[PDB]
Amino acid sequence: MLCALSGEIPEEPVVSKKTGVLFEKRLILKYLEEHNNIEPGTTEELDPETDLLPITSIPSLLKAFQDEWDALVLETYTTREQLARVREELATALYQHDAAVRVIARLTRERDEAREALARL
Amino acid sequence: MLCALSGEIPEEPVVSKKTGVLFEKRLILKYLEEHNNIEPGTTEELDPETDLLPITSIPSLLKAFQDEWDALVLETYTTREQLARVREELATALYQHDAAVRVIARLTRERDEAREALARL
Repeated sequence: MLCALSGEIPEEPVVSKKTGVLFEKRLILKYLEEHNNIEPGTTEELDPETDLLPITSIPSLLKAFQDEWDALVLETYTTREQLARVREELATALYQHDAAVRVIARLTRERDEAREALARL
Repeated sequence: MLCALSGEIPEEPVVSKKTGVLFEKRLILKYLEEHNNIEPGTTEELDPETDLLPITSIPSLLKAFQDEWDALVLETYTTREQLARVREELATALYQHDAAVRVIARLTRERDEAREALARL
């Protein structure tokens, strides 16, 4: 009974129709605003096609809200940093693979030239 | 002027001493709790070594808090999904590069065998 987007208990839970995954209504709608498709599912989904489901000191409460906000901001930051680093590594690997493809082509051409010269006797 | 962890105007801004980067005090302290070093800097940072710097309607405010939380949660989700996908792509590139290196070795051996066979004639 956890939202697949937030990992929390939804207040207005909705289940997809093309998949069986549960979401918080406002979160999945704000996600479909840009993409209009399920998160892993490649197929797009219409808006009225998510089946709905039914079911301390104030300064300290503000402090708790602020602490959770800080945690979310730091998590976003660290995930973006890891993403940037792995993107750099992927670009380096692609560069090296392009170089390897060129040298493979050169070796194939040289090998075939030598084999054809050998077939000539 | 902007915090490097949150991209927001800090109310208690602190600049690092080992680097020249600005942070919100509570955010950088909560970051140093686990790691105890600056975000790009491998070197660790002491806690009293961050130089400090000197200087509506409630339902709508709760709605704004809710919208900001939704935005942060969707950003975290999308960033983690992109991170996983790029990690998969990097692993695929590494496997493909190992295959390319093996093919380079085999092609070099065949090319040299053919060239040596031609050197005999």
